[PDB]
Amino acid sequence: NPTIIRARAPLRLGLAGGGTDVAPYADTFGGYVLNATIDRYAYAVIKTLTIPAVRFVSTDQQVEKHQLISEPLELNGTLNLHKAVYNHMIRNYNHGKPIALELSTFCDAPAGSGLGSSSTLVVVMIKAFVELLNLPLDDYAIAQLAYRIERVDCGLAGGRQDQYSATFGGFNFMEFYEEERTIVNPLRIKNWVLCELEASLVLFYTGVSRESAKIIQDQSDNVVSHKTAAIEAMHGIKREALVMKEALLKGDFKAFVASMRLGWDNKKNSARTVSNAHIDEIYDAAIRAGAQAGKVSGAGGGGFMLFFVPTEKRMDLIRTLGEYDGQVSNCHFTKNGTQAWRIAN
Amino acid sequence: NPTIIRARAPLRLGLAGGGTDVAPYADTFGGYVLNATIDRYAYAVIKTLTIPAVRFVSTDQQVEKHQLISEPLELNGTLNLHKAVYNHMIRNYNHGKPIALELSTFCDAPAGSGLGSSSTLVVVMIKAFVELLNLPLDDYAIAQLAYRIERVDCGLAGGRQDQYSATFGGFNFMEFYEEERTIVNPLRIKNWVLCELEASLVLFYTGVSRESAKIIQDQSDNVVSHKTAAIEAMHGIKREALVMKEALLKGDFKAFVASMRLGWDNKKNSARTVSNAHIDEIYDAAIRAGAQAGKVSGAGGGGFMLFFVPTEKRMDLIRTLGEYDGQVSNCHFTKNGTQAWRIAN
Ligand SMILES: [Cl-]
Ligand SMILES: [Cl-]
Ligand SMILES: [Cl-]
Ligand SMILES: [Cl-]
Ligand SMILES: [Cl-]
Ligand SMILES: [Cl-]
Ligand SMILES: [Cl-]
Ligand SMILES: [Cl-]
Repeated sequence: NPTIIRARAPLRLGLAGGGTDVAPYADTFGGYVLNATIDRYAYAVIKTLTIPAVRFVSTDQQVEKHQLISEPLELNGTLNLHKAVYNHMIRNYNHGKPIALELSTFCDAPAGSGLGSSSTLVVVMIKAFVELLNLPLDDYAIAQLAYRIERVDCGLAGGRQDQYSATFGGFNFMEFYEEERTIVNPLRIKNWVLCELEASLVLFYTGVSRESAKIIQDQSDNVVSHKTAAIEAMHGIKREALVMKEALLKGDFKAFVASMRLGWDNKKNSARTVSNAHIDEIYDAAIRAGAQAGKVSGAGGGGFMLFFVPTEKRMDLIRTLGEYDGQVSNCHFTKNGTQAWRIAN
Repeated sequence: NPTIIRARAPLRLGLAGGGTDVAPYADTFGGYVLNATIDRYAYAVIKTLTIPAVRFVSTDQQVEKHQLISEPLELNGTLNLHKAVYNHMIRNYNHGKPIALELSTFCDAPAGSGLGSSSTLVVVMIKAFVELLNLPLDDYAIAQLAYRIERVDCGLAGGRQDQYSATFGGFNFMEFYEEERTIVNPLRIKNWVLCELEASLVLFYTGVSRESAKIIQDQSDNVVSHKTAAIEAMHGIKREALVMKEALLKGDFKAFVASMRLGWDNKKNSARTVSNAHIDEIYDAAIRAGAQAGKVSGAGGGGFMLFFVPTEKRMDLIRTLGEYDGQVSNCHFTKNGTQAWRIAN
């Protein structure tokens, strides 16, 4: 009789500092990110099989099937992440002996949403295997493994914050240094501050961003090619992540919104495609309706936007955003990181 | 210097039994409802004023302003609920002496959403006053007061479940008897059951329902006018709420979905406008895409629908619903009831 495992990991809002976690910047100056997990999840399922095969199923429903071999699976460009997590687990915890199983994923947000889904999906696949094989991997180790699987094994360029939000959960201030050294600072925010923040945030999905890889490439180039003004914009991204972190610990909403405004300007100045005229139209309209600050959640170029609005103008802002292309949502934070459960055996 | 209070209360999904809480049925046979609060809120704010006036502001931004009188405010049909909560509090806890304040509300869902917003708004106004005046009102007393304010003071006909979900929070099985006697049974659902349920639910907002008052009138008439077959449909609504409650406590998803299917048929049979061809088109399409069961969340006729779908068909269902008019969402439950916090003094 088969075993069925599921795992989930929360997606995240980037509140401040995104862009300082790109490789050249973090390694050279040190990065800061402030982020927080929300009520939307990536999921992985492992089902053991009775036939001698391995099957991989993805969120946009790609599907690969292989027979049982004592060789690592080739990373041929179809479902490389699923195959790489599988390869790592078989090599390191099953003495290279294949396991007949189906590894499937799905997600509450599509690719390009600005919610860290790509890396959250790797975390959740790892967490399902942690449950399957009863592995003693702690949170730092799961997040580091996810990072290595995606960026080294699979050679995919990107940031360093999403692995940690998906694993740890809650509100975190992260410090990124050279040689893969990351410090996660879980923030002990007062209950009234959390309720006030949720009461003042409105989320707006603008559509799929296709700029992430480009923006991250540009931000990396800023440092490597010594683009002075753009590097200074990134230094401002960093400074404001710390100001925003302190504002939250102090329950200082005036400083929070001032820091989001300055941070949004810096983020736009760091890479050309972070914003565009369409996003700027939405932003301007939100501000007109009474929003005090806002930003694009991930690298930029589309995906989710978030707005800070005083409660007396919240419904006005909600009404206005209805006039634009996209979907409005409230913002609800989650405190828990990745978790797994069993359905059969 | 002024005082600023905010309160919030979670909205709810009706999982089973809705319709058995209408007055004639509950009073005659006893009602059962299974419901659960979600990650969307109604809000109230009280701001004390320095001028001698009282102001009321609503979710669709109606606004009323009065000067200070030692007479109860008239319920003239504009913002009656705000005025009635204010009248009750001034009479019973301030010896009839007016208080200069502004009472405002807003909500994460509009009227007719099938999420219990109308009554949740009354609860949250009450909770803001509990915080303002430091009242020792327990949960049963807040829910009962909300019920009386809406149905007696304001003479608005309706159900009995929403006041209790908004106040208590979490997953509750409620028993409704004659003479306003209600038993709330908070359900201790296992963590894996809650995660599995969220992983298997998809929400779909179909638009504003304008049928609530009609459906509740029809269900009440069923009992009063001895409409035999329609009363039997309501008896089936009741039976399946208990089966569904037991299925959740036992972690029995097969029984859960069987009970939702039988309960949806009964609900449709109890009142003519519970469903229509448009809702039925959506339902049929969801089932085609792989959903195993579903229903309209509130009284019926529109608002939110919820679907139970096995995880391997979840993305398919999500894609399909995209083809219809409405907005797809995941389902995240909240465990907490109504809560308040302070911003000034
Ligand atoms: Cl970000
Ligand atoms: Cl950011
Ligand atoms: Cl994303
Ligand atoms: Cl992202
Ligand atoms: Cl209901
Ligand atoms: Cl129901
Ligand atoms: Cl509603
Ligand atoms: Cl409702």
